[PDB]
Parts: sequence; C-alpha cells; structure tokens
Amino acid sequence: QIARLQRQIRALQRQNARLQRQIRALQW
Amino acid sequence: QIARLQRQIRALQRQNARLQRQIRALQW
Ligand SMILES: [Cl-]
Ligand SMILES: [Cl-]
Ligand SMILES: [Cl-]
Ligand SMILES: [Cl-]
Ligand SMILES: [Cl-]
Repeated sequence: QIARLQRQIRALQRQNARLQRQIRALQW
Repeated sequence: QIARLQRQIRALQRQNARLQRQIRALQW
C-alpha cells in the first residue's frame, strides 16, 4: 500500500502540472 | 504514514478537480 499510494501521489502531481499548463494555454 | 498519504491524495484530487472545472469552462 505504501508504494501504491506514493506512486499515486506522484501521478497526481504530474497531472496537476499538466492541468496548470492547460489553463495557462487557454487563458486569454 | 498511510493515512498521511491518503490525506495527500485526497487534497491533490480536490485540487485537480478544481483545475479540471476551470479547464471545462474555458473549452470551446
Ligand atoms: Cl510530496
Ligand atoms: Cl510534473
Ligand atoms: Cl507532459
Ligand atoms: Cl501567459
Ligand atoms: Cl500507517
């Protein structure tokens, strides 16, 4: 469980960054 | 440790859902 949770956090953090990137691109 | 991980996942999930709502609003 520890490994699964740590991997999930790092995946979510990568997704977070990808979303911020998208928002910056979309904002005029 | 496990419950700390689980709380960090829930916070990231909340953050990302907030960003995804903003993205949806900006899409054509
Ligand atoms: Cl961290
Ligand atoms: Cl990243
Ligand atoms: Cl990327
Ligand atoms: Cl910019
Ligand atoms: Cl524990």
